[PDB]
Amino acid sequence: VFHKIRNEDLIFNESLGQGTFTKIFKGVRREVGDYGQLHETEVLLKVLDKAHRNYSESFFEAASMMSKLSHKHLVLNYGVCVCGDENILVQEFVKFGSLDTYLKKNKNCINILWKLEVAKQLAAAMHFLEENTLIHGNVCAKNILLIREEDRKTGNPPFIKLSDPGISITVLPKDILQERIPWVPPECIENPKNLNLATDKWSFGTTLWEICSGGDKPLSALDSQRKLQFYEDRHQLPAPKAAELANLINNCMDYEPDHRPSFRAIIRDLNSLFTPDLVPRGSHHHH
Ligand SMILES: Nc1nc(Nc2ccc3c(c2)CC[C@@H](N2CCCC2)CC3)nn1-c1cc2c(nn1)-c1ccccc1CCC2
Repeated sequence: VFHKIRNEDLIFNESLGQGTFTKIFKGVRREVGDYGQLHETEVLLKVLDKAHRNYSESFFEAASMMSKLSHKHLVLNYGVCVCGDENILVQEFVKFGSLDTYLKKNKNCINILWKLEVAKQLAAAMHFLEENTLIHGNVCAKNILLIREEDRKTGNPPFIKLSDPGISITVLPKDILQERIPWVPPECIENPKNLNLATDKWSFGTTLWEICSGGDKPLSALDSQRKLQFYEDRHQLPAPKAAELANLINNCMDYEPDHRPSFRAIIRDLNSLFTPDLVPRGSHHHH
């Protein structure tokens, strides 16, 4: 049972963007808070598109996953609005918005440690889900939200959260799934109901690619037919210049689901990259 928030206690402000079958708005919620004090809080209002109301059950059940879990890297739910004929979730408003937009705007000022920190934080969230045997199913840079920017005055890192997964791929049309290549793994295009924990390891690889590519969208130049063919031909994404991160991307985007690495191993690989290696590559041989 979601906490029910009266529409009279919600003010809908600017559009903040859109997801699959959804639109998001910035809102203000009026509530009685701790100590009976009336407060106003910024909120995210996520509205299921009128043209997609048949997915309402999957829309709410996906958000309920994050009501049952509490973790510092997971977006908070506040409740649902009794907004008449509208299916509307009231969630935490993350100040700096989605990571894909942020990476694109700030691609000049983001260094490798920033990227490693964000990737390690996402891997920490995903290890928590893995340990709970829960499948997200929609890991992408758009669904990663930036709580706080890096503070170069102190060395403090950025801080991210992962959003709820939205409507499950298990109910989505094939045409939608094809457009979601290469986030949706190859085995889930024809049979999305076969998704498993290995699904999220593939998508994590794609998301790490996004992080390393300044918010480019992989394979955006390929139409749906050519995206399908990319999987038929067993291609990998183009390597970022950071070779060790290219290796991790590709290890996660293994066409064999059972060979994709655990999130514990992913975290280990990321952690190792924080320590500089000043020995020239290939020094085991003398010329
Ligand atoms: N929680 C949650 N806060 C937020 N803040 C947010 C979103 C957009 C902006 C801002 C904040 C302000 C910053 C602005 N910049 C621009 C440059 C300077 C300032 C950018 C605008 N966005 N956001 C969320 C976002 C999504 C899903 N969920 N939440 C989502 C999850 C699953 C399925 C579908 C969706 C819907 C779309 C993605």
